[PDB]
Amino acid sequence: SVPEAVVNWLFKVIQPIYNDGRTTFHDSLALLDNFHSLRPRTRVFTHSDGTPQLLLSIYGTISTGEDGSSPHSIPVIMWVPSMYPVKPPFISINLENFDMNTISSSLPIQEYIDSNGWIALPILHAWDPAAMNLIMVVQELMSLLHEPPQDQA
Ligand SMILES: [Cl-]
Ligand SMILES: [Zn+2]
Ligand SMILES: [Zn+2]
Ligand SMILES: [Zn+2]
Ligand SMILES: [Zn+2]
Ligand SMILES: [Zn+2]
Ligand SMILES: [Zn+2]
Ligand SMILES: [Zn+2]
Ligand SMILES: [Zn+2]
Ligand SMILES: [Zn+2]
Repeated sequence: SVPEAVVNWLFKVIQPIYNDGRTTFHDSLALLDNFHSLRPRTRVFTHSDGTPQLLLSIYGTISTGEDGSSPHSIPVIMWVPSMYPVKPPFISINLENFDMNTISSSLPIQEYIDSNGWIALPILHAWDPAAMNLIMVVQELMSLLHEPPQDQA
């Protein structure tokens, strides 16, 4: 389980920041419970126009579906916007820790990444606030570390 001290800190830090604190709290905790390789922190986000904003961020690694001598995970940083779930999370690669020399360019990461390190996902282009959550975003991210199955005829 998520440690008690972290649960209570999460509730406290969310209240003053989030338009929908109940949803942000629940969904953040569900993400942490389902992905033990992720953990929370608060950080000042710098918006494009310069505006700073204190936000909850969830960071760690997600699975490549490989192990042994193969790369096992990719480091990521998610930011939960203050209007969540009306606005979806921002997702980035942790660039400083990205294993450029081992992770295969065969992973379609380059398809989805911008020059600033942000990841676009199809779920973000079909975002449905009432019916989606943070877990779904991470599950999709995991699926997009792989090229689709092809027509084999
Ligand atoms: Cl790889
Ligand atoms: Zn408690
Ligand atoms: Zn809500
Ligand atoms: Zn729940
Ligand atoms: Zn749980
Ligand atoms: Zn294996
Ligand atoms: Zn690989
Ligand atoms: Zn591709
Ligand atoms: Zn694959
Ligand atoms: Zn065909």
